[PDB]
Amino acid sequence: GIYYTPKIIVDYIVKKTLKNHDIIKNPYPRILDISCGCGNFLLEVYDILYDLFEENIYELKKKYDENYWTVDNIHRHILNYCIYGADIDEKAISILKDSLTNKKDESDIKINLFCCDSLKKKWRYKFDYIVGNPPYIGHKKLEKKYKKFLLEKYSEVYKDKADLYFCFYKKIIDILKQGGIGSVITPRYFLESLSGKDLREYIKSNVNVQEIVDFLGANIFKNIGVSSCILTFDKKKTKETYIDVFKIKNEDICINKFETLEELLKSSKFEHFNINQRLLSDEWILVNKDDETFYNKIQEKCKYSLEDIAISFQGIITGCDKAFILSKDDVKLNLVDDKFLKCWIKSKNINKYIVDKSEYRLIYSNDIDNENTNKRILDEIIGLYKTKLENRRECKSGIRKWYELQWGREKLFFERKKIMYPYKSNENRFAIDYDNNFSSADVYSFFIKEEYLDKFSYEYLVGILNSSVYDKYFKITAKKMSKNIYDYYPNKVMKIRIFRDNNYEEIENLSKQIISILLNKSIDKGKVEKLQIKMDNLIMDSLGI
DNA sequence: TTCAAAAAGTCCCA
DNA sequence: ATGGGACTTTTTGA
Ligand SMILES: OC[C@H]1O[C@@H](n2cnc3c(NCCc4ccccc4)ncnc32)[C@H](O)[C@@H]1O
Ligand SMILES: [K+]
Ligand SMILES: [K+]
Repeated sequence: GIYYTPKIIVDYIVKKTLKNHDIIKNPYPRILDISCGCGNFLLEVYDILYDLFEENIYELKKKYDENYWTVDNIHRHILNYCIYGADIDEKAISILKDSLTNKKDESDIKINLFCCDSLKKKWRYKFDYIVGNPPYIGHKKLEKKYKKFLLEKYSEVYKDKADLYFCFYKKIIDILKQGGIGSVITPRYFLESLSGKDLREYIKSNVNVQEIVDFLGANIFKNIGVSSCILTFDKKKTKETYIDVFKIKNEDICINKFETLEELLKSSKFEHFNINQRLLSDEWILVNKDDETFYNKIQEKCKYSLEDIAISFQGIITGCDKAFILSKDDVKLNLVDDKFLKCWIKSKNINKYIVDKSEYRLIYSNDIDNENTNKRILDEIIGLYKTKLENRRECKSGIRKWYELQWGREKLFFERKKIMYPYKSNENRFAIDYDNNFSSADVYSFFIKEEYLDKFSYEYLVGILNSSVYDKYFKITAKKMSKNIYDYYPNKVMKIRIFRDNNYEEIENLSKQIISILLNKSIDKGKVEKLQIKMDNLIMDSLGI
């Protein structure tokens, strides 16, 4: 329940907020961490503040009460007026209280530490500086009773499949003083995700974003499966609204290459570019000028989107795959009439242009009429998981029978020629499915609308969609999930724009040559690459890049 | 009635 | 033991 931020990142975040504080003008800054834990950030804040006061102690002594401003009084002053923390964990607060006390009895020094829920606490005043690492909890792992509170009181940033850390962004922004500075490390996903749309709008319209450090898929928290970014923002009145963006170039680097994070940011391991906050739409397209030019050329030249021409759908969700998915060689399939059996593939079965042969079968149990006619299937296959099946939401409410698929969709959508792609991948992998393949939600499908069949063929679409141009084009705005993994979900895949011009026939012909080679017995994988290079050239010519 | 989003992923191995 | 690679379920709000 407690996560330790790497020291190099803590120091960078504390420096980002305090390095230019004018302690002579304001010797009473309020610095807050609302998920302080054991004080990873606040103990560093103490050290930075102590040097700031000690370095200017005689100037403060002359300007203000000369009896109050002594070196011996710095410790008490910092704890009384400067450092604030909050955390839900009582033990963590107790440890941090001891650590702050031991930085140096008399009249006991009051320490501004609150054991509370920071999202419910009535905050009695605003703060100059806010730093830290909020909790990340998604829609599956968040308690449903608590979600009702968030859906009611944090509706500006929290809806649907949003995350708990969205609300910490809102709370931090709301209690930041005018002219104050906030700097936090959170997951990166809100920068592109559909769930983060309202959160992005709230940030854009209430603070100036000074800086975004985007580590992409790099592993910042050891043994933790999350991807991180650092956001620095302020509430200063300024006419300029440009964001510094530092995007890592190599996801494999060790974060401790130099003594400081800023050395790494200035190095060749990162790229830097600027983004005008006023030009942010509901989506934040954070790319350099070359990629922006590349992206805008494709957007302006393409007159159609996939959503215009195609029908998208998520795959089957059985609710318990072990109950319904069997190996095609499993002897228990002899109990199942073939009318109930469907071919079943996983995301790893999707290559560019074609799907591997299926190794698994789905029992489409929705077509089982009653429990008496097919008792052996129920007793010997599906019923082996009956307890877990009955715990599915729609079974408890009586919507589904215990042996039915939870979301069986429409068979007719799958039993047709269609394009399939994995939901998470390192590259564009769009394949024509010829074999009426079914799949779980790790594979998405679409088919072309009837009225667009004379303009776009399946063979033409997989040709451009698998090209190097469209791989780079999709990843410009794609949701980066982990190292070498992007989400390929319809909320972004169906926004891909496509074109139709004089190169259509040759692109389509090259695609059919590739498909014909890939479907042979002795695949000339080499020839396919050459044909792909030729198609990439045609596509680059068509789009004027 | 029934869609589609969601990595403090999950699991294994050298 | 850890860090890195292959691979991806079903719960959930709307
Ligand atoms: O690294 C994460 C750190 O953040 C702390 N923390 C977690 N949730 C907190 C919170 N409100 C949400 C309560 C909450 C959380 C989950 C479910 C229901 C309610 N208010 C303050 N601090 C919090 C953890 O102690 C840890 O030290
Ligand atoms: K004085
Ligand atoms: K990561």
